[PDB]
Amino acid sequence: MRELIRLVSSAGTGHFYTTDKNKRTKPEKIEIKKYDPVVRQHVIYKEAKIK
RNA sequence: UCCAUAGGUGCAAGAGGCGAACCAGGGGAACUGAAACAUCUAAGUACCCUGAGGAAAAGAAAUCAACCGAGAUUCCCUUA
RNA sequence: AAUGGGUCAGCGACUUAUAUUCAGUGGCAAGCUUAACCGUAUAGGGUAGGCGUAGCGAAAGCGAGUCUUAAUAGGGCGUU
RNA sequence: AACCCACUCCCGUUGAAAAGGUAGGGGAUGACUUGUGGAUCGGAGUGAAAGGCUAAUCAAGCUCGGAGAUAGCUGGUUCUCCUCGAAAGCUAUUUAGGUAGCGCCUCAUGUAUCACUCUGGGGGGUAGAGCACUGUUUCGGCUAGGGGGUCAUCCCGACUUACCAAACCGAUGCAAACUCCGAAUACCCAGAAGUGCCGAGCAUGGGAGACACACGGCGGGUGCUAACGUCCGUCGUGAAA
RNA sequence: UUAAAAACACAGCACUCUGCAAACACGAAAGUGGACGUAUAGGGUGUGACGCCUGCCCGGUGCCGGAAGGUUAAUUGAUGGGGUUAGCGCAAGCGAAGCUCUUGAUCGAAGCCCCGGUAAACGGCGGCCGUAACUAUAACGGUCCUAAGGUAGCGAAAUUC
RNA sequence: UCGCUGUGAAGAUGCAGUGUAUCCGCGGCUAGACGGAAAGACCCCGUGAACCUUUACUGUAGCUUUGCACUGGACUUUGAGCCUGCUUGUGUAGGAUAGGUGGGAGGCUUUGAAGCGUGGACGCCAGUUCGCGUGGAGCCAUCCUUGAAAUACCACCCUGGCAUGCUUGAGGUUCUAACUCUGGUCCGUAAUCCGGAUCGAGGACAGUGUAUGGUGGGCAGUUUGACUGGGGCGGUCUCCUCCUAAAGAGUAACGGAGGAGUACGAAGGUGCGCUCAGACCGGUCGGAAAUCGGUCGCAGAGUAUAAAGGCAAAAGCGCGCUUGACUGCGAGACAGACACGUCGAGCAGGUACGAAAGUAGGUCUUAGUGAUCCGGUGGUUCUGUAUGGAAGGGCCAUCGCUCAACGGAUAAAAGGUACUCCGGGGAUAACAGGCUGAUACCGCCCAAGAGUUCAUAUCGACGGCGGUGUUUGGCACCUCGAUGUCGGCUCAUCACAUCCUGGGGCUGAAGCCGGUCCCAAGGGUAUGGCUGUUCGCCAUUUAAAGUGGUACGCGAGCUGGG
RNA sequence: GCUUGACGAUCAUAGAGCGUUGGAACCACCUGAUCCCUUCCCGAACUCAGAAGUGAAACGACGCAUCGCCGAUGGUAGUGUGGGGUCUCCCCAUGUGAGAGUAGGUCAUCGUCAAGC
Ligand SMILES: [Mg+2]
Ligand SMILES: [Mg+2]
Ligand SMILES: [Mg+2]
Ligand SMILES: [Mg+2]
Ligand SMILES: [Mg+2]
Ligand SMILES: [Mg+2]
Ligand SMILES: [Mg+2]
Ligand SMILES: [Mg+2]
Ligand SMILES: [Mg+2]
Ligand SMILES: [Mg+2]
Ligand SMILES: [Mg+2]
Ligand SMILES: [Mg+2]
Ligand SMILES: [Mg+2]
Ligand SMILES: [Mg+2]
Ligand SMILES: [Mg+2]
Ligand SMILES: [Mg+2]
Ligand SMILES: [Mg+2]
Ligand SMILES: [Mg+2]
Ligand SMILES: [Mg+2]
Ligand SMILES: [Mg+2]
Ligand SMILES: [Mg+2]
Ligand SMILES: [Mg+2]
Ligand SMILES: [Mg+2]
Ligand SMILES: [Mg+2]
Ligand SMILES: [Mg+2]
Ligand SMILES: [Mg+2]
Ligand SMILES: [Mg+2]
Ligand SMILES: [Mg+2]
Ligand SMILES: [Mg+2]
Ligand SMILES: [Mg+2]
Ligand SMILES: [Mg+2]
Ligand SMILES: [Mg+2]
Ligand SMILES: [Mg+2]
Ligand SMILES: [Mg+2]
Ligand SMILES: [Mg+2]
Ligand SMILES: [Mg+2]
Ligand SMILES: [Mg+2]
Ligand SMILES: [Mg+2]
Ligand SMILES: [Mg+2]
Ligand SMILES: [Mg+2]
Ligand SMILES: [Mg+2]
Ligand SMILES: [Mg+2]
Ligand SMILES: [Mg+2]
Ligand SMILES: [Mg+2]
Ligand SMILES: [Mg+2]
Ligand SMILES: [Mg+2]
Ligand SMILES: [Mg+2]
Ligand SMILES: [Mg+2]
Ligand SMILES: [Mg+2]
Ligand SMILES: [Mg+2]
Ligand SMILES: [Mg+2]
Ligand SMILES: [Mg+2]
Ligand SMILES: [Mg+2]
Ligand SMILES: [Mg+2]
Ligand SMILES: [Mg+2]
Ligand SMILES: [Mg+2]
Ligand SMILES: [Mg+2]
Ligand SMILES: [Mg+2]
Ligand SMILES: [Mg+2]
Ligand SMILES: [Mg+2]
Ligand SMILES: [Mg+2]
Ligand SMILES: [Mg+2]
Ligand SMILES: [Mg+2]
Ligand SMILES: [Mg+2]
Ligand SMILES: [Mg+2]
Ligand SMILES: [Mg+2]
Ligand SMILES: [Mg+2]
Ligand SMILES: [Mg+2]
Ligand SMILES: [Mg+2]
Ligand SMILES: [Mg+2]
Ligand SMILES: [Mg+2]
Ligand SMILES: [Mg+2]
Ligand SMILES: [Mg+2]
Ligand SMILES: [Mg+2]
Ligand SMILES: [Mg+2]
Ligand SMILES: [Mg+2]
Ligand SMILES: [Mg+2]
Ligand SMILES: [Mg+2]
Ligand SMILES: [Mg+2]
Ligand SMILES: [Mg+2]
Ligand SMILES: [Mg+2]
Ligand SMILES: [Mg+2]
Ligand SMILES: [Mg+2]
Ligand SMILES: [Mg+2]
Ligand SMILES: [Mg+2]
Ligand SMILES: [Mg+2]
Ligand SMILES: [Mg+2]
Ligand SMILES: [Mg+2]
Ligand SMILES: [Mg+2]
Ligand SMILES: [Mg+2]
Ligand SMILES: [Mg+2]
Ligand SMILES: [Mg+2]
Ligand SMILES: [Mg+2]
Ligand SMILES: [Mg+2]
Ligand SMILES: [Mg+2]
Ligand SMILES: [Mg+2]
Ligand SMILES: [Mg+2]
Ligand SMILES: [Mg+2]
Ligand SMILES: [Mg+2]
Ligand SMILES: [Mg+2]
Ligand SMILES: [Mg+2]
Ligand SMILES: [Mg+2]
Ligand SMILES: [Mg+2]
Ligand SMILES: [Mg+2]
Ligand SMILES: [Mg+2]
Ligand SMILES: [Mg+2]
Ligand SMILES: [Mg+2]
Ligand SMILES: [Mg+2]
Ligand SMILES: [Mg+2]
Ligand SMILES: [Mg+2]
Ligand SMILES: [Mg+2]
Ligand SMILES: [Mg+2]
Ligand SMILES: [Mg+2]
Ligand SMILES: [Mg+2]
Ligand SMILES: [Mg+2]
Ligand SMILES: [Mg+2]
Ligand SMILES: [Mg+2]
Ligand SMILES: [Mg+2]
Ligand SMILES: [Mg+2]
Ligand SMILES: [Mg+2]
Ligand SMILES: [Mg+2]
Ligand SMILES: [Mg+2]
Ligand SMILES: [Mg+2]
Ligand SMILES: [Mg+2]
Ligand SMILES: [Mg+2]
Ligand SMILES: [Mg+2]
Ligand SMILES: [Mg+2]
Ligand SMILES: [Mg+2]
Ligand SMILES: [Mg+2]
Ligand SMILES: [Mg+2]
Ligand SMILES: [Mg+2]
Ligand SMILES: [Mg+2]
Ligand SMILES: [Mg+2]
Ligand SMILES: [Mg+2]
Ligand SMILES: [Mg+2]
Ligand SMILES: [Mg+2]
Ligand SMILES: [Mg+2]
Ligand SMILES: [Mg+2]
Ligand SMILES: [Mg+2]
Ligand SMILES: [Mg+2]
Ligand SMILES: [Mg+2]
Ligand SMILES: [Mg+2]
Ligand SMILES: [Mg+2]
Ligand SMILES: [Mg+2]
Ligand SMILES: [Mg+2]
Ligand SMILES: [Mg+2]
Ligand SMILES: [Mg+2]
Ligand SMILES: [Mg+2]
Ligand SMILES: [Mg+2]
Ligand SMILES: [Mg+2]
Ligand SMILES: [Mg+2]
Ligand SMILES: [Mg+2]
Ligand SMILES: [Mg+2]
Ligand SMILES: [Mg+2]
Ligand SMILES: [Mg+2]
Ligand SMILES: [Mg+2]
Ligand SMILES: [Mg+2]
Ligand SMILES: [Mg+2]
Ligand SMILES: [Mg+2]
Ligand SMILES: [Mg+2]
Ligand SMILES: [Mg+2]
Ligand SMILES: [Mg+2]
Ligand SMILES: [Mg+2]
Ligand SMILES: [Mg+2]
Ligand SMILES: [Mg+2]
Ligand SMILES: [Mg+2]
Ligand SMILES: [Mg+2]
Ligand SMILES: [Mg+2]
Ligand SMILES: [Mg+2]
Ligand SMILES: [Mg+2]
Ligand SMILES: [Mg+2]
Repeated sequence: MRELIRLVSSAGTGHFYTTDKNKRTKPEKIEIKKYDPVVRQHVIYKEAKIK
């Protein structure tokens, strides 16, 4: 099925977003830009683990 | 069993039993409640047993406080 | 043709204590009221304590404001 | 025979008797019967075993305490008058004969809306109807073709449609889960006259009860368009007249 | 005190435990019974004179034996990770020793897993296709499954719709 | 304190209509007063009770394993540590030797006794240490070159293991002195108890305390859902779509039909661009259907997934860029018992596509879900029990539940009761009564046909219409503070849809016998074998061995076989 | 007012089909692919530079009801309220009133601006 993952901001903040992904069809990591409330810009967010 | 130990008799003093409650200890339930029931509660209650007294118990900080201080134990009213 | 009563006389079922909330009726009034306890013992003392006069926030805290928030924007709660 | 037992019938059943009697019946020197004294008992005793017996009490004796155990369950609840006056529904529940919030009753305070009718706006997809879609039905025609035959062609041209025939044309029915259509009523909204028992509406508090409904009419499902059957909607009555 | 029997007991049979301070039972324990007995004895279990007999299955569950190897308790405390602070540092922050909070290496028996026995231990003991000079049925062949597929005797029976 | 027929919480002495009837005893019989007696024992219910079972849950007595204590000496085997000279150092390569550093450039203890070997050797083996057979004798030439670091040198750590020392894990043997003896003989003592003494035996075992693993219905406290045309068995329990649903919303049934417990980093955003299915004609292998060209076509295609409602600014299809599947909010509404749920303009921050107006807070919409408690992870100008910190707590973000009985009792749970018990219920079953009449039974309508011919002497297919309450059922209105249920005996009473006897019509009625229909209820209407039987089958009779109602008549009349 | 373009109003009485007609301007076809821009290939479509030719096609205007679409009057069905019957269904009084069909209509009607007279 789809497994819960965690997107950690590339800035120094500890802010993160949560989503799910199909780890069988798409094994490679996600590199997406999302708004970071602490620093107040859009920055690269990188996939990590939820556990 | 050699010494002396156990043991055996004779005297003196004391104890033993009863009593409704109160006190200090030893042992210690279940119904019930949780709208079921195991942790929990009822409750260290009911009950059983042992000591003491007119009361008993506890009592004179290896105690609390908070950088200011208080000043043995027991009981009552608050903090609640 | 469901229950109860053979009849009479007597007895027989919403109570009390402590904490509270609302209403009525009184005393004081930005204040009201004492508890244990003293006592000349229903008086008088005793204002420790309780409620009210300010709220918001989980809190530090700030205060007619405060919380959320980057925001004196909006919004929640509160204020003559 | 005595003595110990208890197989059968009848009587008795408010008995002479809370287990007997008259007739018959079994054992009767033995694993026999019996007197006196003694031992084992309450989750314990004893039992040639029936869950039997332990003082007329036994799938756990009696008695006194915990104790006024707990009882969403039955029963009962005592003088008088006046005003108002229900519900048997929704939701949830280890819930279904209990309880909780809401709907319905009553009292108090505050506040300004409410009902009926007329006029004017609005949406709908039901009754009815229809076949334009989806299905389903009958008749006639016209057929593409399967080819029934088939001259019978090594097997091809086809002789020809005496069987079948999609599709198309016309006529003709049906539908809770079909619709090219489409009411009456009922629902919202606004503006107005009068009536309202002097109020109707709304909000906030004090107290509840009730959450087993019944029949009759109308609209339906279920049943057999059977039931004083059962389950819904909407009125009326009973409940409480 | 509604059931006297086909129910219980029984003599006989079998299995199993027990070497004596016996197994076992009643007792918080002392002790007592077993028994002032001693394996021809004592306890438990099933069957139930006598006659003829008592077939197959150790896969499950139990019991007995084995001990190699896997797991496996309290116990032990290697290692790693933090808390405090003498000292250094402008600060930020680093920081020895002590005490302290965690982590858990190593050690560790029976048991269980494993291996083998045992049914008068608790238990279990089948199907489907063809095949004979009329028909019918298969002495005979295949084939699936199992731990193994009910023997001798008896049978509309205290069992048979 | 009458009968009958109706009515009626549905079987009336008491109600309605009607008929009978002076008032009161005694002896008898039991049909009724749903007669008396026992708050139904059968059935269901209660978040009731007892006792029993087990591979239900959780425990526990007993039995057993190991650590520590009581508990000691010696010897031996055996693993680790520590102490010790640290000798022991032999690969391409260096005569020879490669674990390294500091003093050091040569080594003059009998130099380094030199040339081979000699006993003990080891050995990445032909190399090295230790006595040169002779004897106090000059070779290893220090980079002599090579070798990654050169010997000889004096200190500092380590390595293959020897010899011991000091511990300490495990095993075996042995001893006596702890402990044990329900063994002997002496004493207390007049004593099979018990002590003390002494012989004998066992012996640091056994046993007991404490800690811990295994086993353990021997014993204990409990659990084991609800709905339900009675309970049980079966099925269901949360969410979405349609009908039922009566043209606003909502609306039940163990009513009729289907789906869900997901998917997608592009299947999202944006800008630009474009229209399907199908048919026919023509065209190489395919030929009905591949790709192609033309005409018609208007959505009969498509939409990630059920159905319904939608879809041209297409919401369908393709391409380029991209991350708005953004953070803080949020006027106002829809729904609604609550807890939850749904839509959303607009403002502030930063973005993405477009020239721009602009669009973007996921997907055409409606299913794809689980509260609180507890525990974990990332942050935090909060708190932090004398103080400074820390532990812990609070706040924000986020993980772990077929808790599917889906508003989820507990972290943790199955059965039997005919040995049963209590509180209740005709709120709910079995018997009888009531309603109904599908079924049952009895009539009638039509007439294909059978009857040699001939529809109706006698029958009668396919179909239709009634009657009676009379079987099997449906319902659950009465009775659970009790209305005794099959069959037999005794005694009955009524109906007529008549079995015999009586009177008739037709006949496929010669007579004697029959068949069928109409009228008729006065009187009659077997005995046995089997079986508990009603019934049925048999045997033998009779004029005939009728069918039904009466609580399937009759237990305060008998019986007790079922 | 007459003709042509662009944008609207309204969505078939406005559509479809058949036929006649329009080039002075406007529009359309048209020439070429050098330059911007383009084809998952093609200047086919989009785009650019135009002025030789035509009104063939497309578009517009005008006629025709064959089809499509509208559609009365009257009657019928259903239905709110009150009352009846022989009550699974109907009738009466009062108010309301379809769908289908029939007679019959339809080859639209407007607004703003710019160009030719
Ligand atoms: Mg005394
Ligand atoms: Mg308890
Ligand atoms: Mg309880
Ligand atoms: Mg309770
Ligand atoms: Mg209980
Ligand atoms: Mg307690
Ligand atoms: Mg105690
Ligand atoms: Mg005294
Ligand atoms: Mg003292
Ligand atoms: Mg003190
Ligand atoms: Mg001081
Ligand atoms: Mg003092
Ligand atoms: Mg009466
Ligand atoms: Mg009764
Ligand atoms: Mg009752
Ligand atoms: Mg009564
Ligand atoms: Mg009575
Ligand atoms: Mg006042
Ligand atoms: Mg504010
Ligand atoms: Mg405010
Ligand atoms: Mg006698
Ligand atoms: Mg006799
Ligand atoms: Mg006798
Ligand atoms: Mg006799
Ligand atoms: Mg005899
Ligand atoms: Mg005797
Ligand atoms: Mg006794
Ligand atoms: Mg007892
Ligand atoms: Mg029994
Ligand atoms: Mg007694
Ligand atoms: Mg007795
Ligand atoms: Mg109590
Ligand atoms: Mg009581
Ligand atoms: Mg009652
Ligand atoms: Mg009134
Ligand atoms: Mg719900
Ligand atoms: Mg109840
Ligand atoms: Mg109220
Ligand atoms: Mg209809
Ligand atoms: Mg149709
Ligand atoms: Mg046809
Ligand atoms: Mg319809
Ligand atoms: Mg008035
Ligand atoms: Mg209820
Ligand atoms: Mg309620
Ligand atoms: Mg109800
Ligand atoms: Mg009901
Ligand atoms: Mg109802
Ligand atoms: Mg009703
Ligand atoms: Mg009806
Ligand atoms: Mg109905
Ligand atoms: Mg009815
Ligand atoms: Mg009813
Ligand atoms: Mg009704
Ligand atoms: Mg009503
Ligand atoms: Mg009324
Ligand atoms: Mg009532
Ligand atoms: Mg009346
Ligand atoms: Mg006998
Ligand atoms: Mg007897
Ligand atoms: Mg017996
Ligand atoms: Mg034996
Ligand atoms: Mg036997
Ligand atoms: Mg036998
Ligand atoms: Mg084996
Ligand atoms: Mg075995
Ligand atoms: Mg073994
Ligand atoms: Mg440290
Ligand atoms: Mg190990
Ligand atoms: Mg082991
Ligand atoms: Mg064997
Ligand atoms: Mg056997
Ligand atoms: Mg045989
Ligand atoms: Mg047989
Ligand atoms: Mg026989
Ligand atoms: Mg059998
Ligand atoms: Mg009379
Ligand atoms: Mg009646
Ligand atoms: Mg009657
Ligand atoms: Mg009367
Ligand atoms: Mg009367
Ligand atoms: Mg009357
Ligand atoms: Mg009499
Ligand atoms: Mg009599
Ligand atoms: Mg009588
Ligand atoms: Mg009675
Ligand atoms: Mg009672
Ligand atoms: Mg009862
Ligand atoms: Mg029972
Ligand atoms: Mg329950
Ligand atoms: Mg309950
Ligand atoms: Mg002994
Ligand atoms: Mg002795
Ligand atoms: Mg000795
Ligand atoms: Mg030992
Ligand atoms: Mg030991
Ligand atoms: Mg021990
Ligand atoms: Mg031990
Ligand atoms: Mg048990
Ligand atoms: Mg038990
Ligand atoms: Mg257990
Ligand atoms: Mg037990
Ligand atoms: Mg209990
Ligand atoms: Mg229980
Ligand atoms: Mg439970
Ligand atoms: Mg139930
Ligand atoms: Mg049922
Ligand atoms: Mg029923
Ligand atoms: Mg079930
Ligand atoms: Mg509706
Ligand atoms: Mg409606
Ligand atoms: Mg309802
Ligand atoms: Mg489903
Ligand atoms: Mg899409
Ligand atoms: Mg659709
Ligand atoms: Mg478009
Ligand atoms: Mg609303
Ligand atoms: Mg831009
Ligand atoms: Mg912009
Ligand atoms: Mg919990
Ligand atoms: Mg501190
Ligand atoms: Mg903290
Ligand atoms: Mg539930
Ligand atoms: Mg639920
Ligand atoms: Mg629950
Ligand atoms: Mg039970
Ligand atoms: Mg009872
Ligand atoms: Mg009862
Ligand atoms: Mg009933
Ligand atoms: Mg019920
Ligand atoms: Mg009866
Ligand atoms: Mg009945
Ligand atoms: Mg009938
Ligand atoms: Mg014939
Ligand atoms: Mg009838
Ligand atoms: Mg009857
Ligand atoms: Mg009912
Ligand atoms: Mg009755
Ligand atoms: Mg009853
Ligand atoms: Mg009664
Ligand atoms: Mg009776
Ligand atoms: Mg008779
Ligand atoms: Mg009669
Ligand atoms: Mg007759
Ligand atoms: Mg007849
Ligand atoms: Mg007759
Ligand atoms: Mg006759
Ligand atoms: Mg005749
Ligand atoms: Mg007759
Ligand atoms: Mg007769
Ligand atoms: Mg007669
Ligand atoms: Mg007569
Ligand atoms: Mg006569
Ligand atoms: Mg007879
Ligand atoms: Mg007979
Ligand atoms: Mg018989
Ligand atoms: Mg009769
Ligand atoms: Mg009758
Ligand atoms: Mg009958
Ligand atoms: Mg009867
Ligand atoms: Mg009869
Ligand atoms: Mg009788
Ligand atoms: Mg009888
Ligand atoms: Mg009798
Ligand atoms: Mg009677
Ligand atoms: Mg009698
Ligand atoms: Mg009997
Ligand atoms: Mg008998
Ligand atoms: Mg009209
Ligand atoms: Mg019309
Ligand atoms: Mg029309």
